[PDB]
Amino acid sequence: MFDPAEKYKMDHRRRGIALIFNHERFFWHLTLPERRGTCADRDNLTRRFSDLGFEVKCFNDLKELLLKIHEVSTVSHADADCFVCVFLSHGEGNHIYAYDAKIEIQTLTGLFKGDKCHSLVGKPKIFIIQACAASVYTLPAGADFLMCYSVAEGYYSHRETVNGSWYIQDLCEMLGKYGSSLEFTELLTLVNRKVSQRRVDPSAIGKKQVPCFASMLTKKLHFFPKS
Amino acid sequence: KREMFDPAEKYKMDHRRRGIALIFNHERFFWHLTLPERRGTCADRDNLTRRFSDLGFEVKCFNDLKIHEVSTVSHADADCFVCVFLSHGEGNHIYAYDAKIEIQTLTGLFKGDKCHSLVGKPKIFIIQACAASVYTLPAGADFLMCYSVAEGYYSHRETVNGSWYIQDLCEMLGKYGSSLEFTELLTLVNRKVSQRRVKQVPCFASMLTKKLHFFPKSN
Amino acid sequence: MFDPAEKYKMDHRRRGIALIFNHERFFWHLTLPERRGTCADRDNLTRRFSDLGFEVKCFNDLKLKIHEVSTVSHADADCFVCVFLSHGEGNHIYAYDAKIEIQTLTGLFKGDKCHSLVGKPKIFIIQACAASVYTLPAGADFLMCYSVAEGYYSHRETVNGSWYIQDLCEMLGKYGSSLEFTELLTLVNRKVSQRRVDGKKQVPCFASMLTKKLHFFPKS
Amino acid sequence: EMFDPAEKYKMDHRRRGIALIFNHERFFWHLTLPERRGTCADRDNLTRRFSDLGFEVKCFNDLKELLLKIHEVSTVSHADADCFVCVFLSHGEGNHIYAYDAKIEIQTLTGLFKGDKCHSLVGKPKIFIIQACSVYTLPAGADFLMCYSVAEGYYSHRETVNGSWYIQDLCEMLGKYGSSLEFTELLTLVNRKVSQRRVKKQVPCFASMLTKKLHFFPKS
Ligand SMILES: [Zn+2]
Ligand SMILES: [Zn+2]
Ligand SMILES: [Zn+2]
Ligand SMILES: [Zn+2]
Repeated sequence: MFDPAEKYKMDHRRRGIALIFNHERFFWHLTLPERRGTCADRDNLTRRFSDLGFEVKCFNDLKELLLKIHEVSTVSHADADCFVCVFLSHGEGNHIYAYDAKIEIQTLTGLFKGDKCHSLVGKPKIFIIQACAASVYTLPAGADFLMCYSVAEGYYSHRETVNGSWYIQDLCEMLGKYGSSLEFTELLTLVNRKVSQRRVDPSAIGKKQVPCFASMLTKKLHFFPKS
Repeated sequence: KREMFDPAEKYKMDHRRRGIALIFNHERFFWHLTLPERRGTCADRDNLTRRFSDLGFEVKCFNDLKIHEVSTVSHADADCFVCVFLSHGEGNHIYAYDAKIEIQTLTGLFKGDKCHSLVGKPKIFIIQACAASVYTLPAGADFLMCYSVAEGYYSHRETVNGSWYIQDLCEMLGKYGSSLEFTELLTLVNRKVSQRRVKQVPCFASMLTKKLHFFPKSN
Repeated sequence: MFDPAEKYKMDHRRRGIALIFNHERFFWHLTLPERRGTCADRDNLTRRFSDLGFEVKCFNDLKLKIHEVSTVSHADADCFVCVFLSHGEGNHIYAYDAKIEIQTLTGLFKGDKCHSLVGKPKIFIIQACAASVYTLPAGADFLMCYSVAEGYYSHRETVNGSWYIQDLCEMLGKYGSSLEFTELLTLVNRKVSQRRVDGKKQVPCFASMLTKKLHFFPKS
Repeated sequence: EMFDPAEKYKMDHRRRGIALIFNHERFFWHLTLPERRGTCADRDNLTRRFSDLGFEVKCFNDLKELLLKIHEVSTVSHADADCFVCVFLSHGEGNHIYAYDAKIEIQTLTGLFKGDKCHSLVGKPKIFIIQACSVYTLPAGADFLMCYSVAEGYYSHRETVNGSWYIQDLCEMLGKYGSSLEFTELLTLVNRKVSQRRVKKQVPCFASMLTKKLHFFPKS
């Protein structure tokens, strides 16, 4: 009967797809601090999710543009544990850039809701979002969903340095150190502390960046080593 | 530099008191009402009170038909702050609007900038979901926002025995209240309510920095 | 398939029996600091397990009800808990008798002999003072919690009690339902050794032959 | 908080420490080849898993003089090292002299690294993994972990080409959950795996005198 510490089954053939999405659609102009900085985020996330047993796919949204997104949402995951989708964005941006991102996040999360994605029903769906038609909010829907945000609704966000961004650097450091050792919600709480304590001051306030994860998960999530 | 980063740091629960578990039942602009819902909301309030009193809380509940002293009085002797927001399932467009305004102004009082005593201390707001800043999203560090319903999902109607989300919250708080870290506790409420599709999907938004454990006190 | 954090089931009707056994045989002219020095351990430990949902049965050797403990059905019970209590300064007969009493208690509840407790954790909390004079015995799902290891120097009971039982009960109130039981004993191992008031440090031990993790989540 | 509830041993020191593999090859006359290498597959399996954890593996036998590089192990500074790991290996079917010699070899190894004798490892966990075949199974010491292949009342495995089930599954757990789980939780998995791999059931044991939790997070 009822178990106070039930975990999602991690004994499926593969761990699944860690989709990485860097929002570059309507951004101009760009600089090498941010360019290689976003690269540093993407390169760092890839190696960390590859370590946890994920099949990493990343596509830029400037480039069949939706067909590369269909095959991911359309292909079966019955052999997989979970789905991870990382959304990367630029700190600075025009009003349109930030608008398209909110539309992309909305349509991207909607594809993996139980009504459309049969294979991932009862399986955790983690969307890691870098925050930057009247339904304009940072809140989507779905059961067994994990929404990870770099910034809480009204807070200040990092500018992307050459080495990357505050939220991503810290996420990868914790994923590298405790990725298979901790339940993922405890893991994100460490990212919550590390980023908020890292209130450092380059046009400072100084305002602190407060991350937030919205959890609709039903069980404990653990990325125990596979194979 | 005596003891560095700890992967499992918990909020200090060795303060004189555990704190105040404020209960708030939104009744301001609701008409008309029925005994299924009336004694049902009572069942929620009566059930939460006994469960938080078990965990060592000083419970205060006030109807909004009749707040500073709670947000203004010092909590330097306390572990944390809990605020439960109760609402009626059915409601006019104004009723649901006032609730969103109350939640906004209530959470804003305990943000670090105003509440000095609760800085570095967990603030848990359990919300029963029912001027352009109209959203279910407030702000603050070390904040725990517990929602009965995710943004677009269906919510229970309040039976005589109470509501789905609250009944399950109290059952888990009675069984594992001092035994589990509170986020693991809420995940059990997330499963129990969603499986009880007789779907309502709960969601907790966590801005906490440490592990939260309501270990028994007074020793 | 590979059960990584597999725990013993804790959903059965009753949690089980807390069996407190105080060694009161061949201890001639026992002092009062040990007399209801021990009471404060018995009445402290009979509270903490009862707070965990155990049925506490206290009986002394000073006074056939022993076969009535093993004979009962545990098919609806989670675990067996038997805490063994004794006084510090005793003659060699008191020391010898205790060893044989742990043989019969421990050998009585070996899965092959007691079939109702098979697969169900048996925690023996020992307070220590044939050609088989040894500290360790055998058994699957067995947990042997020793007050102090070999090469040991034992505490003297005062008007609360013994540091091991003192801090053991203390951990059961603070982390009994919240932590895995082996993690709880690790805290006792640190607490009792650090509570080295006056000149050595008492090093306690627990022997684990457990197959699964152990958590005392409140029943029902 | 003052009360350290999930306190772990520090794992931030320069080097993790030494993995000391000791294979008992004395007074084992006419050893069969299935035991010969055999044991190699255990030594070359365990020398990989600890080295994968950041340990420096030193393999030396008693067959070789073997007693004088032994003082060179305890004498080294551990002030920059996290732990001491010493895995003790032996073959199954041996004469009474082979059984007697092993017991005394565990005395000197265990007594050599008692905190009072080795001061550089004080407060730092000492994990002794024993493979078994003052004559007793248990010794003393703080921050000491005695991992036994099988408890008393035991029936030991016979080494084949791969090796011994305990070392087989021990290494297996170190690859799957070595860096991911607390070390006592890892042994609990070994305790279940080896007993269930009963192709009676071999019941292994670990004695814990540890004050803190133990996790092998990858260094730096
Ligand atoms: Zn876990
Ligand atoms: Zn805890
Ligand atoms: Zn536990
Ligand atoms: Zn750990």
